[PDB]
Order: sequence, then C-alpha cells, then structure tokens
Amino acid sequence: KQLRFGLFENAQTNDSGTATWRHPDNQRHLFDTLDYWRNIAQICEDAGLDFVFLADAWGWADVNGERPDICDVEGLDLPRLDPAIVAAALIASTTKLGLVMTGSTLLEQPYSFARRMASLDHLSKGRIGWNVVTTGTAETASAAFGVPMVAHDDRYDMADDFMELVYKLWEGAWEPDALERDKQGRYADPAKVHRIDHEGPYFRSNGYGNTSYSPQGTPVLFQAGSSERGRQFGGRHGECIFLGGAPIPKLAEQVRAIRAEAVAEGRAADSIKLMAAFSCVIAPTHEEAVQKYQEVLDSQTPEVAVASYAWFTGLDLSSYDPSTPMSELHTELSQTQVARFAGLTVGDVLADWHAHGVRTKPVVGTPEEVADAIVELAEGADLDGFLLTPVIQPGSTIDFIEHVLPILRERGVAASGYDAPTLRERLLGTETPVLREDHPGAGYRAQ
Amino acid sequence: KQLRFGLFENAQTNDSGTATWRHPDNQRHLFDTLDYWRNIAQICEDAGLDFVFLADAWGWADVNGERPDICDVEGLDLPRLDPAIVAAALIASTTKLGLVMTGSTLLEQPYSFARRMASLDHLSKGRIGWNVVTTGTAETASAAFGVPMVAHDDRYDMADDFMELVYKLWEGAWEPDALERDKQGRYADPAKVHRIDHEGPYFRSNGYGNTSYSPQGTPVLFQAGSSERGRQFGGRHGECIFLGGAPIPKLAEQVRAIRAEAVAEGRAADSIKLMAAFSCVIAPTHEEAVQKYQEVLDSQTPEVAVASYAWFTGLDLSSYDPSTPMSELHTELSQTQVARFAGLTVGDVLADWHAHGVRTKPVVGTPEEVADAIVELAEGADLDGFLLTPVIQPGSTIDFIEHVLPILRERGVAASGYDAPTLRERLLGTETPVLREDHPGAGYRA
Ligand SMILES: Cc1cc2nc3c(=O)[nH]c(=O)nc-3n(C[C@H](O)[C@H](OP(=O)(O)O)[C@H](O)CO)c2cc1C
Ligand SMILES: Cc1cc2nc3c(=O)[nH]c(=O)nc-3n(C[C@H](O)[C@H](OP(=O)(O)O)[C@H](O)CO)c2cc1C
Ligand SMILES: Cc1cc2nc3c(=O)[nH]c(=O)nc-3n(C[C@H](O)[C@H](O)[C@H](O)CO)c2cc1C
Ligand SMILES: Cc1cc2nc3c(=O)[nH]c(=O)nc-3n(C[C@H](O)[C@H](O)[C@H](O)CO)c2cc1C
Repeated sequence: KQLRFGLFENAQTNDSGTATWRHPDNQRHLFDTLDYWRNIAQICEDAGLDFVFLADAWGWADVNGERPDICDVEGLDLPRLDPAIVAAALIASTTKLGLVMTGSTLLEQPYSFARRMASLDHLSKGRIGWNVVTTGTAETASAAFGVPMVAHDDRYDMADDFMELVYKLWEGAWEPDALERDKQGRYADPAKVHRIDHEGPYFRSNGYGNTSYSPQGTPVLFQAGSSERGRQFGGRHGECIFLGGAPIPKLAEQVRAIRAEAVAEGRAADSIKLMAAFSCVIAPTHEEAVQKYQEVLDSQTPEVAVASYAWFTGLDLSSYDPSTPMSELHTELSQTQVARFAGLTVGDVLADWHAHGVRTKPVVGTPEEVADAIVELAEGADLDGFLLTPVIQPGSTIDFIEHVLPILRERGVAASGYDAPTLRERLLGTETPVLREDHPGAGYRAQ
Repeated sequence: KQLRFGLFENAQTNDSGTATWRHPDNQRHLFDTLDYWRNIAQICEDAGLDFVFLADAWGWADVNGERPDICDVEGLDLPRLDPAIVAAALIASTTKLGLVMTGSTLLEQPYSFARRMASLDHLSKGRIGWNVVTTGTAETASAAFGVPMVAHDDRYDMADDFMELVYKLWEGAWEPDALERDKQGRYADPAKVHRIDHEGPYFRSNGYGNTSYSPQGTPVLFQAGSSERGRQFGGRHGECIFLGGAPIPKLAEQVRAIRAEAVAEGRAADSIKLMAAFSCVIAPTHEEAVQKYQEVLDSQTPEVAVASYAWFTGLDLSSYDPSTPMSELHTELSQTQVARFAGLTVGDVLADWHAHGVRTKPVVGTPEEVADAIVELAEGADLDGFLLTPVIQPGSTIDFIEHVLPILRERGVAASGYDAPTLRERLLGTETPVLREDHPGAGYRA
C-alpha cells in the first residue's frame, strides 16, 4: 500500500493555536511575501509531495468579548492572507504539485465560489483541491460579515445545501465536451450548456454557470471536521478526510467509523481516503531530537493558552474552577476541541494547551524511528496518507523530505515521483480525473 | 504631460458584446489557459505598459427568458474565469506590471473582498488595482446569486456603503506600522490593531480585519460607469476613471463634469485621472489598414446583435419596430448603452451594434495617423491616459507596442519605462504608495 503525503500550511505566521514564531529558524513571519510560498512549493514539488494544503480561518481570538493584547504580541491569530490568492499565485510557480485550499460553506457565496474554484482548476490543469469546512471561528466571523450566527449542526445542513448547488454548477451546468472552439464551425454546442435551478433551505440559484467544465469537474474534496455531524458530512461528500492525530487504537476506530459511514452512504469503503495529521522532530540521535523539541517548546509562551482556546471554542477556560469537567461544556464552534478532552478537567486542558493547540503531539526521534512510526500508524489505523504538520518552517518540512521520506520510499510505502497529472488521479487512484459514479456530485451530471 | 497606458482585457473569448474569435490570428479562445495570460503579461511588461486591466461580468445574454443558441455558437458571453484568480497567477509571472481587476459592489461581500484584495496587494508588493463596478448584467447575475434585483441608482448607493466598509478594513483596522516581527520583542503592537465598527444601509461589520496594512493600503481605485449617478460616484471614490470613446467635445464635457465632482468632494482637480478607451488597427499604409480592419469585420456575424444588446440592457431590439426612437427605451442595467443612442432609433443601432458593441469604432490608419489621434484626443479632452481595447489578441496589442508606442515616446508624450515600483505611484504620482490625503479613503485611517 502506497501512502500519500501532503504538507499542512496556512497563510499566517503561526498555526493551530500555537505560537512558535520566535524560534530562531522559523521563517513563517514572512508568510505575507510571495518568496516564502515559492520556496515552500519548490521544496515540496522537488520532493514529489502530492500537495500543499492551506488551512483557513475567518474569525479571531475573542475572549469574553475582547481580543487580549497577547494575541498581537505573539501574532497568535492574525493577520492572515486569503488561501485562494496564495493558491493561484502558486499555480504559476509549479507544474505538478497539488494545491488544496480551505474554503468555508458558512461564509462563501456558492455561485462566486464555484467560479473561483473552477478558475483555479482550469488554470492549474486539474491540480486543485478544496478542504470543505463549516468554519471553527464562526461567532466572530459572523460578526465580521454582519450576518446572524448559525449553530454547529445547522452549518453542516447548510453545507449539504452548499454542496448540492456547487455540484450543479460544476457537473450539471456545462457538459465535459461542450466547448468545441472550431473557428470553421461552433465555439460551443448549445445542447450541452444548461440552465440550472436550485431552491434549497439556504441557497437559491437560477441560470447558467460562469465556468465551463474544468479538468477535474469538481476539485478534490477534502473534508476536515471530525465531530459526529462532521463525520456524517465527510462520509457523504469527502474524498480525502483529514484527521487529527490520536493513539493508534483511537485512530483505528475513527477510520473504521468513517469508512462505515461511507458504506452507509452507498460508497465503496476504500473509495474514501483517510489522512492523518503528523508532526515530527527529527535529529541524528534520539537524544538530539528530544533536545530539539525542547528548544521548540522553549520558544512558546504559555500565556497564549486562554485566547488560543477561546479562538476555536468561544470558551474562556480562565473563568471556571479548574476541576470543572469538559464533559459539562458545549460549543457551537469547533466541537472536536471540546469532545477530545472528555474525562479531563478545565485545569487539565489549560495545563499544556499552549504546547500543541488543536494539533497533535509530535513523533520525536531519529529518521529511522520516525519512518517506523509512520508505517506503524498507517498499518495500525488503516490510513491512506499523512499531512505533515510542521512545528517550524521551512525546517520541519525540509527535515522530513531529506531524512524520513527516503526511508519510506525505500520501503515502498511512498511513491518516488509524480505519476498522474491531476490531483484526483493521484490521490484516489482513478484513471479518470473526475468524481466516481458513487459520489453524490456525479448524480448532477447531464444524462 | 506624460500619458499613461494600460491594456483592456477580459477572461473570456470575446469582449464587449462583439465576437471576433473566428479571425485566424485571434488567440483569446485560449483564455482558460495560463499560457495565454503569461504571454499577454510578458508582452505588456516588456513594453513598459503601466498595467493590464481585466473587465468582469457575472450575468449572461438573456433574451426574453433564455439564452439564444447563437451565444454558445459564437462564445459571445460565456464561459469566463474569475479575474482575481487570473490576476494572482500573473502576480507570480511579473515584477513591475500593474494588475487591475474589476470587482462588483453588488455581489461581493466587502469583508471577504477586502481580505482578497489586500492579499493580492501584499503578494504583488503594491501592483494591484480594483475597478469598481455596480454590474451591468445585474438582472441575470442577481438570479444566479439568488438575491433580489437592485435598481440602477440604488446600486451606486450600495457602492457608497461598500466603499466606506472596505476603507475601514484597509485603512483603519491595522495601522501601517503595526507589524514589528521582532523575535526578541513583539510580533505586532496591540495599540495599532483596531476593532472596526460599521452599520450602513446595506452592509454591517463589527470586529477585527483579517489582513494587515498592505503596501498600497487600498488598491488603486479604478471606476467605470459614466451615467450621471456613476460620475458622482467616481468623482468621490475613483482615482482613475475609465471612460468610453466619444467625439472630443463630448469626451471633454465628461472629463470636465467628473473633475468638478472631485473638487466638490474636497479633492484637487488634477488628482483624479481620466483614461479613455482607445482601439486602433495599424498598418504601414492607410489602405492596408482599411483592409486589415475589414478582415476583422468579416469574421463578425450580425446574428449576435439582439442577444449582445440584451446582455447589457435587458432590451430586445428585434421586438420593436425600427421607427421606435431609442429615447423611449429605459433600463435599470447598463444605462449608458441606452443613453449613448438618444436621437437614433432601434433599427439604426440594431444594424451596427454587432460591429463594436459597448465600444466605439477603432482609429484605422498608419502608425503616424494613430499617434496623431492619440495626441489630439488627450489634448482636446484633458485626458490623463488610455486603455488600449484590442480588436484581436495578441495582435492588436503587439501592433500598438511595436509601431505606435515608439512614436509616442519619441514625441515625449509617453514615459520610456517603469518609473515607480507601485501602481499608485506610477498612475497618481504620489510620493508613497498610499492614497492621497484628500481621498475619502484616507479619512478612515487611525
Ligand atoms: C485536521 C483538521 C483540520 C481542520 N482545519 C480547519 C480549518 O482550517 N478551518 C476551519 O474552519 N475548520 C477546520 N477544521 C474543522 C473544525 O474542527 C470544526 O469541525 P467539527 O469538529 O466541529 O466537526 C469546524 O470548523 C466546525 O465548524 C479542521 C478539522 C480537522 C480535523
Ligand atoms: C469603459 C467602461 C467599462 C466598464 N466595464 C464594466 C465591467 O467590466 N463590468 C461592469 O459590470 N460594468 C462596467 N461598466 C459599467 C456599466 O457601464 C454600468 O455603468 P453605468 O453606465 O450605468 O453608469 C454599470 O455596470 C451599471 O451597473 C463599464 C463602464 C465603462 C464606461
Ligand atoms: C490537527 C489539526 C486540527 C485542527 N483543528 C481545527 C479546529 O478544530 N478548528 C479550527 O477552526 N481549525 C482547526 N485546524 C486548523 C488550524 O487551526 C489552522 O491553523 C487555522 O484554521 C488557521 O488557518 C486544525 C489543524 C490541524 C493541523
Ligand atoms: C469602452 C467600454 C465600455 C464598456 N461598457 C460596459 C457596459 O456598459 N456595461 C457592462 O456591463 N460592461 C461594459 N464594458 C465591459 C465589457 O462588456 C466586458 O467585455 C464584459 O463586461 C465582459 O468582461 C465596457 C468595456 C469597454 C472597453
């Protein structure tokens, strides 16, 4: 079984509720420069990584109504760039690397979003993916857009409606062979260009779509959101499911449950790909790697913890008795960030939240030790790939590529290069760039 | 006086309601490939053109209630790409060229639009502009987005509110020096990062902005829309006003009116820039140029006229007797495409609409003839610049660059190369990349 590998990034200085930016070798304070992204993309493409993945957020770290000063002192949450713009710039600098961007069904307008993603897919020749999210910063983000807040599960219902409309725009509006471009004949076959009609609980659309059928039709659908309602949503729509890290027995059960959701939705159990976040700290000896990790931790101040947690949950941990069990608390925002701490207390969470944030504890050791841990995770949890989540950039990515990936390639668990030209062919193993017939999006094709 | 020059383009096969795509040398059927745009951008940047301009449209040519099949046979209105994506891809392939993209105040969300434009400005190091439109295809576009239609003058009221909000996001949310990025100090100064508050008739926003202060702060504000209400809007907000072609005395009156609008808003009269569309066919002799233009007209079927005109006005010209004068027709869409023919009749412009659409006839002649026409227009109408509107691509652009631009440079009416690194410095002559202190957007700074 050949695993897929992508790089997790985001267009801001820090990520995932941590703040490693002060580490001497970290360079992502340059995230607002194109040279930073050109460098990252060239590193990944030269190595043959399947894709670079851009996370996104729309809101900010509001604590009990205001944003504490530490958020600016540490660049915790803001400022950021728009992922679609970063992705479009990286198209021009790459030829084979996949580009996956996070996009919110809560805050995008589906008609404009459909045109934007199809434009990226046209210009990149089918290298685009979309990580479907319902936005974990939903409360502040709604305020910034001037619209009422939408509850957690309703955002997944709204996302269902969002998907049906973009499926119509991407798959039903223009048939794949509509464009003929024959100067002696027809530019397009009118019989293959259709008005679409959509009247859902959240979205309405009537008319033609702006973009013609793109190389992949629909961008590769990533999905990140491992709440119960999110797992149902990913089991229905997601082609590649991004999972946070966890002990192998817990990760195996999550993978099993998500494959069973896909089966209950009429999809083949193997037609959905499960990819785990994976962070690592690599050094020539195990003791050196442990020390390297200590230096990363030493750069992070604990004072970010409360605002960081409030950024994703709206919960102010500093206002409860630290013995309060997390099982008693609820959020309409990032529900996995509460549910993952069931059994623990508020004081437990607040004790080392700053160290990992929403992220996973790293695997720390020699290159062989880290490669062994990747294989153990993939076999033990039935995973299809990994998104490398760096602790500092570009060092964490360079270290993995230079020292761990070659062992994985020699063991035959990582491919040596770019076999297929589109992201879907590469990730899903199809020999067609378009959605499988047992995917919901296929049902909206002109038949 | 040094004139500025940009290239008008759009991310679709044809433009402006005409359809020249069948000409053997036309390449814009490749608009959905990045290589097409790389070539255009390289041609413009090698020549030192100030910018490439991307128009936009959201709607389509609805005649009565649907799209005649001639729209697909001729690729008249669809398909197209998103201009921001094209612009971002061209950022990476260029270093000094300006990139101006059309964006709709009717259908964009200001908060996400502000983040998008500022991201383009950061990544391009201050080379981005925004052409503010209220969408001339508003009826179909509104149905596509599932939103109720907004009447013509109300769309400019909505644009006013849109502008105030994005000014707050671009100028007032993060002070220009907020970021320090000092690993032994602070990442940012909390006293220079501000919560903004906005409550308007059309938009609302409360909270922080996503993007820090970008190199120009606000993209260079182009504005296109020459109705009376649009001239008032441009006079307040626009830094570079895009005007359609017209006879010199009519263009001159428009320039005069728009500068008076700017003065009324507390701006200096010279500080708003007026740039006219200009199309031309160039050849070594006049007779060669006439024949070269005729070979273009030969590829344009008149059958698109009804759909093309309906695309911009919602009006079906074949549904009137030709004797009906245009002065009796009215639209809530592209009102200038109705007002420009006041005094003619339906049958008059139905007969020639396919030739030029929303544009005007090209100047056809030798390089010396075309350069003379450029100078006579700029002097007579008090213009600051031109946007070349090609007839075919890349041929019309190359011809202008290789044969007319050298004359203009030798005469001293065009600069020889790139003088300044940001688009606002190059077009407005400011001392720094940010808005003039007498522009309304500067009032929203902290
Ligand atoms: C690995 C990974 C990455 C994620 N990245 C993002 C992101 O970049 N932006 C986002 O809004 N939501 C992301 N999420 C989703 C949140 O956890 C959350 O889902 P859920 O846990 O509530 O189902 C939604 O934002 C809630 O609206 C991610 C989830 C996972 C598992
Ligand atoms: C030279 C040039 C170019 C224009 N380009 C566009 C465009 O690309 N997209 C657009 O929606 N509206 C463009 N317009 C504006 C339309 O004429 C029209 O303005 P107005 O004439 O009614 O004031 C608005 O679309 C109405 O909503 C342009 C106007 C001019 C003068
Ligand atoms: C393992 C992992 C888990 C994540 N969980 C969340 C989450 O629960 N909510 C959220 O908004 N973002 C989540 N993210 C996205 C992350 O916080 C990202 O840096 C921000 O969204 C800024 O782009 C997660 C990212 C990773 C790598
Ligand atoms: C001189 C000139 C005038 C234009 N007038 C309009 C207009 O009135 N309405 C409109 O929607 N677009 C107008 N455009 C934009 C043009 O139709 C563009 O090709 C389409 O919007 C597709 O991007 C104009 C463009 C030029 C160069």
